[PDB]
Amino acid sequence: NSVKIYTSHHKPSAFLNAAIIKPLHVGKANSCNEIGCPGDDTGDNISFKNPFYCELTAHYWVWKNEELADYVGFMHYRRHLNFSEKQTFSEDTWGVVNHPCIDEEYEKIFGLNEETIQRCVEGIDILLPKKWSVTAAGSKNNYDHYERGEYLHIRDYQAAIAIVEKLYPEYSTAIKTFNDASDGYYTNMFVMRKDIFVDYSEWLFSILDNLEDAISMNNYNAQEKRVIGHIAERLFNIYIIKLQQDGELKVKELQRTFVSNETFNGALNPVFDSAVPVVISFDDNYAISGGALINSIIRHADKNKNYDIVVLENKVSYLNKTRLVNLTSAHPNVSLRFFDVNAFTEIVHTRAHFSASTYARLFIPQLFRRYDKVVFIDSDTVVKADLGELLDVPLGNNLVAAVKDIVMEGFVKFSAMSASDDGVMPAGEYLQKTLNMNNPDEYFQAGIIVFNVKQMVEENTFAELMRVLKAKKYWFLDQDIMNKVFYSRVTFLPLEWNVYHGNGNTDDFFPNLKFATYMKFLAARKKPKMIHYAGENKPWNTEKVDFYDDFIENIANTPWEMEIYKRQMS
Amino acid sequence: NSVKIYTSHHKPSAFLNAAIIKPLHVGKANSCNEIGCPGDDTGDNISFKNPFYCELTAHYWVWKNEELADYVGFMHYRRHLNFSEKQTFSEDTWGVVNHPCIDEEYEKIFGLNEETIQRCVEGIDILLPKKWSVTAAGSKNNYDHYERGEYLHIRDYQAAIAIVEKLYPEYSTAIKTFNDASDGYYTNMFVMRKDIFVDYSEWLFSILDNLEDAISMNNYNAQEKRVIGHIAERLFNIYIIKLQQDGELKVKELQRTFVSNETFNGALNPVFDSAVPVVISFDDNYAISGGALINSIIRHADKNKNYDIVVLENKVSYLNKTRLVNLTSAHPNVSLRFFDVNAFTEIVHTRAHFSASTYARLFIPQLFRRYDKVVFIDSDTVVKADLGELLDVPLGNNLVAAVKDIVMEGFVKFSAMSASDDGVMPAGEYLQKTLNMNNPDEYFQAGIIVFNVKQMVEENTFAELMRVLKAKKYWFLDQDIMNKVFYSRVTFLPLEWNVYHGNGNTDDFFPNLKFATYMKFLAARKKPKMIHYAGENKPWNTEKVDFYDDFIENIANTPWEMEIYKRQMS
Amino acid sequence: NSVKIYTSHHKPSAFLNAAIIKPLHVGKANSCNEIGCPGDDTGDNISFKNPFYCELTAHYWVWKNEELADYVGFMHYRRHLNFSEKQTFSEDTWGVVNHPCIDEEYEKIFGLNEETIQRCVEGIDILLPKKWSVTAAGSKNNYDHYERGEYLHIRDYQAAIAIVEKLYPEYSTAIKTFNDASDGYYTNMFVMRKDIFVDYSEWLFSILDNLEDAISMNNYNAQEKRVIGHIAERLFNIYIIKLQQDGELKVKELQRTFVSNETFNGALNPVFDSAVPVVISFDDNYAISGGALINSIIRHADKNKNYDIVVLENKVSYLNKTRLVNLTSAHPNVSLRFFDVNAFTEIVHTRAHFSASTYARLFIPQLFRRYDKVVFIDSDTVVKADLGELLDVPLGNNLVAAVKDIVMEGFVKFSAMSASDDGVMPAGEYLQKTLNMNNPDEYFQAGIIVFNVKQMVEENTFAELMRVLKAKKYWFLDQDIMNKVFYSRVTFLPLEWNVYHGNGNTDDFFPNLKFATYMKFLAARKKPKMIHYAGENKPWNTEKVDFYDDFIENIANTPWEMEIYKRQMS
Ligand SMILES: [Mg+2]
Ligand SMILES: [Mg+2]
Ligand SMILES: [Mg+2]
Ligand SMILES: [Mg+2]
Repeated sequence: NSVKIYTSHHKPSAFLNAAIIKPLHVGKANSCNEIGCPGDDTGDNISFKNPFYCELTAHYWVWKNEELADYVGFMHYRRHLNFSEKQTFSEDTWGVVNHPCIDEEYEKIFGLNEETIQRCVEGIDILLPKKWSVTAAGSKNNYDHYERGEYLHIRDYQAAIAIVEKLYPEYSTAIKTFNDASDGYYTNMFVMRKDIFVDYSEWLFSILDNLEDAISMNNYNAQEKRVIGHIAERLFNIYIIKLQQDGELKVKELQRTFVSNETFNGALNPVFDSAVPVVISFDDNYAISGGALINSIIRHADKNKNYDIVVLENKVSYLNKTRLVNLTSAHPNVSLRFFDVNAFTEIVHTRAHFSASTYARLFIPQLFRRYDKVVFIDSDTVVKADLGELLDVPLGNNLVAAVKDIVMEGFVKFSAMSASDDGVMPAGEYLQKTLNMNNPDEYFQAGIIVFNVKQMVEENTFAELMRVLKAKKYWFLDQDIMNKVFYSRVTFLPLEWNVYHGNGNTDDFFPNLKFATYMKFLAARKKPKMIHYAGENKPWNTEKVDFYDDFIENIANTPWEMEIYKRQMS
Repeated sequence: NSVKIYTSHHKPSAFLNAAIIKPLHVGKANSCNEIGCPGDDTGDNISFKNPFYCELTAHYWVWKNEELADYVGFMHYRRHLNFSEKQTFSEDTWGVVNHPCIDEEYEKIFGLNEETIQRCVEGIDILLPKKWSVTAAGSKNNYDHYERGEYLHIRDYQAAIAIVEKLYPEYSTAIKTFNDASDGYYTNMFVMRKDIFVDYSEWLFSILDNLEDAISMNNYNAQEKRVIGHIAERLFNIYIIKLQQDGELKVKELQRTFVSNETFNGALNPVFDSAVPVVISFDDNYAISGGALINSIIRHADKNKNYDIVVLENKVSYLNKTRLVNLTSAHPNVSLRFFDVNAFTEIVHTRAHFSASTYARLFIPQLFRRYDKVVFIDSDTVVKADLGELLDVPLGNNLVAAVKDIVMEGFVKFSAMSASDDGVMPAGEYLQKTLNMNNPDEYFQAGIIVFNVKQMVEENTFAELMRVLKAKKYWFLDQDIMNKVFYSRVTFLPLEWNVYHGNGNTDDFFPNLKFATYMKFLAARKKPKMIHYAGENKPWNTEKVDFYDDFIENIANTPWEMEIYKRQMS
Repeated sequence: NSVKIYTSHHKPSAFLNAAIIKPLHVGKANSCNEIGCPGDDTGDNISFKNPFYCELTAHYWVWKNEELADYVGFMHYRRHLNFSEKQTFSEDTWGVVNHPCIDEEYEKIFGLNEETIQRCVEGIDILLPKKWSVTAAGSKNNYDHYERGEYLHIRDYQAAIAIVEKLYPEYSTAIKTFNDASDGYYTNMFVMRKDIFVDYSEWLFSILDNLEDAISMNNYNAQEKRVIGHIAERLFNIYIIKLQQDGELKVKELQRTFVSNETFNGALNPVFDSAVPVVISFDDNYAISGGALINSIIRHADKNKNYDIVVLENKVSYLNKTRLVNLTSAHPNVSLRFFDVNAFTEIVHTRAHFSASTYARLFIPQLFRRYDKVVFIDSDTVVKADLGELLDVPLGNNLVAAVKDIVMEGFVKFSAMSASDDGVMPAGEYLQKTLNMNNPDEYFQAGIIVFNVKQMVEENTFAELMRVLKAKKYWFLDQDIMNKVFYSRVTFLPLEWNVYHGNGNTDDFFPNLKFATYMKFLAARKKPKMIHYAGENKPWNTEKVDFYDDFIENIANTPWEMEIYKRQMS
């Protein structure tokens, strides 16, 4: 006895833990993002039709590409079926059983595990939710319910009915029965036997193929455009009624569940067996900076290495996401994927308000927990060397590798006033008291960090990062949080890997540091391995900036090239 | 007995049918165009001096590079010699025999064939036109005729006379005879014996070489600049008179002909043994679009294939033609040639007025009749794939391969009013009645067409295209003409080969088509093989356009790159 | 007995002739220029610290990288030590012996040769200048002299004293002796024994290493920034006093010299064993033109050849010099070096005023006297071919190879009025009388010249060029000087190697030349090997210029690309 049930996701959303539930990113052919599960857009598929077919694209993809278990099923991502013996849970106005979020109790009480689902499907042909009555909604019957639909047009359903009549004359009585009935299964959520699934699939999609030739939309909006999926809900009933009229059919109606709070529990998988994982975070307004950075990474990439680039994007435009991927198209050793950074607000929480993008670095050990090591780099940078050699630096059981922050070194030396929830104090005292660093001199800059993810997973560093995030607001936000949590667990990278470009004036601050540090800064400027445009004067704005040619070099011959001229003509 | 006579052409112009007449494109080194015959600019040549030497560049090229027949001759492209027995044809005020155009009767009555020319040259040393008298023009003698010339300066002829005297003292009496005579052969049109041709060539060009050192032009205009050719007309007489004074010389004076109506009957020959012939048509204002297209063709070209690109140009600037060829300079497998599209107005005519560029596609089976198959593509496109795979599509005896026009599909479905000489009617009725298409749904788009030229040659499809062009004016011009003539002889290419970019709004028209067609349009947009910027909003104008990066990608790093910025700053 | 003494140079400056004196370009890591000697920036070095360590960078470099002779010494570039027996030369207010310039008498009287220096160091441990008294300057002792220093801060010297005390407790009495003394060796100029040099080096730089950690500058200016070098002058005395207190030490105090007139006598050495030496000259305002030229040279370079490019720069910006070198970074067969052209004013002089850049070509046989042949090219050019084939042209004992000047050919033919110190006369008479050219037609253009340097060295052509430069001012400056001196010693290059772009109007002047010359000009324009943008309308200014695309082609995808748009938007 084998069961495989598929859940349809369109954004980062919690996954069920049972191995028999397979999540699918439906409509992935139209998405530039990853959500942590395979898409419906591999092999023989109709993923691009998801705006119109809805979850039928998952149905189609499983039908054409999956090795079918003895039972094949489909559920929504926040709406599932109750497979447990207790079918007496409190239901509401719509007949659904509500549960706050997807947790271990949710999967236990609703029987969302292999053992409970297997006993529920024992000698049953089809499992599905309870019928819903159209007479309460004011409709006379199921046919009239389609016609009165706010976003429905009966001519589309009439066209589908004629096709069933022509292609399958033996269904005419089943069509009449459903259309004149006052109830039915208004759902695409079911579990049915392998042989019934194949027969229904061949039957349903033969009708839908002809339906595409028989109807034409008339300025349909997003809801009306789902006409195909809406029609398939009626065909589902016509098909079942025909099976019941022919002979036996054992149907088990189950309760429906609803999850009121969306969460995210997934993770990104590596795309190569061995690669240099590079993590960048920016919104649409910094997409130009991210393009130059990614182009700089490609230009200094080792031909014999692979590069797994993941952008934690905050509403980057579809155009910019397309342009960014197009930078990697000619390079099979360079992958670029996008993840909605805003999923981090609902992973383990601080119920105060905070920006997922502002604190994105804190979530690297969780999202990338399947990686051994990962290199984060600020988006306002360009590299002058292979980022892969950062992966070769021996880390031991240190949590991170990073560059010592010489700007903070100046803040401590010159008694710059800090600002946080603990008041206002010199930066040196702030580092010792608030950040609990016995040596404030070990403060590292967060513009480039090699995460020892494997060690963070063993120590559950992520839970500590969240705890520190909850406790108070810090002067330099996640940079302060990571300096506190990673203290005495930091490998120090040479200054060549994080060279400040100096803003408009580089001679005002750095020459007044410790002489040895100033010498290290002067030597690093002469052969940088990464240039950090940290500050107010960005190269995509003024041109009158140190290392400005290094930025232009990587933005020339990209779609952002002509943007820089207008964006610079103040 | 062998005869080879060469005709000098500088633009598309009719060729004589006899195999012994060899057409030459004189001054081809200064031209960017092909006219359908070899140039005077291969091997040892002086083609660039054609503005000054005139037809002497053809003389020089034959002298240095051709295997000389027993008789070598030269004629103009619309002025020839009468080799027939009848030398009594009606002549006019200037002593020329006029004939409307070059046809089969013209070549028959004036003996322009191998048999008649061979009997005319039997025991003759030199054949040439009748002498012309300078006394009727008001001149005292041949010397005075040069001095009184409107665009002549006697100091140039005096310089040439001194050179003949110094280099060839034995010519002094022949110089005096001609200069004091009142008549002579004012022509460069002759047929002479192989040995006389070589001797005259060595003699004439030895003088002209020294003449270049002895004269200097003084702000000469185009007519004055022909001083070398004008002087050679006098030297021709001095040379002949010397031969007659030394001993025997048998001269046969023939009548001159003139062709009052210029036509074109040539064809372009393949430049590779096997290649992908690509035909594009545009004027100078669309040269930027053509550059992006040609660059896109190069960028997606197969290294193991050859590409024979021919641009039917309508007064494209010399600068733009140079820039376009320079796109192919680094690619020995890509050829680019230009042909004046305006020659199509005088090929088989509709004596109404029409634009050669507007109807250029109709003339492809005639100009390219020596090709088996040819791919036409609109100039407002860019390709995303190798155009060579269009040549691999099985055509059978179909006349063309093209993409079904989904815009016309919408016009028929939505009863768009047509406009032609047959009035105003719905597009569906217009397609059935005016275009005689039993199924209006097979209407194909003309933005990319694989011509089965070999089949069109066998069926003489070109004559039918011209007949249909004469009959009436059509709603979509040559697209309608080709849909009518090619009906039921069309292989349908997948929509990926002609993807509309959608202008500024792509959601207004296409979603209201047949649902199956809209799905095909959505799938084709996701991986286009050719992008068609058909419509009002062109990417070289607004930037705010779908597939705009695909156009910029191919115009970047070309001489038109900075043009796009000023042309877009409205 | 072995002696090696090093002199510190920071700009083009005269070198001592004795083989035992080794010149060093100190701080070369911060310079983009060559001055004719090795730098302090190879191997283990601190060259970038030269703004702070001063000549200690030469000391450090010799210590870490040189095979030390029995005696190691250091002198300034215009201040040396008197090694001769006579130590009684007239000294001035500061105790230095002045000499006008570095000549053979200077090296003789002050014993700056191997023989005199060897006898001076016979049984001596350390040689150095006379002590200087701080009491005359108003100081109480050597400690107080540091504190009262205008650009000195005693806290820095106090920090160095504490380090000597901690690291070397045995020096406390030597520290007290020097600090309380009223005199000492305020110098970094010395010669000492090999073993004393190593011990002092390990001692001095161990202190300076710790000093970098113990001090921090406070908005120091250029003079204050030399704190390290200033402190080392005191440590030098502390170290010597300790050696004298421990036991024996034989010290020989020598007189100091000063050279009041700076000269230059060096030469550039080849960087490859075999290469194409290319010499260009421009200031910062023509750096854009030089970038396009150098890029054109790279684009047409033979992969199997090396290219030794030297720019005689006249205050080209640091940014532009960096951008120019960056053009060669991806090309290991192309070297780019810079030399300050202004050193030519002090090589052999005309004590009138003249511009080193205006007459830079005249100095090629002197600066490049170690090359066999050298190709000069104007900066307002782009090449269309490998410059290396100019080196293959047989020169014999001719002094130069160049292109005949057809513009001067027109000036002579049209009696253009010359202008020089000899008055105003037709150009033909000027060429014969002032330039002493029996045939004015052999006048060559100076925009591209192959110098036969080896022949010029044998004939001392440079001395003649200088003599002619002194005598009078010429119409076309160094072009006239070189035409006079190189007359009848010129190999004539084909016109394809120096094609005028024609300014805005090319049809006004050239068609009126000798006809043969005009034909040569028309043929050269059709396939140029070098395009000369000589004149008023430069391609980086107007766009409306012949061969404009040839210039843009080489400036596109460089940092000057966006400069051209603003510089052209008038
Ligand atoms: Mg940053
Ligand atoms: Mg570019
Ligand atoms: Mg078009
Ligand atoms: Mg010049």
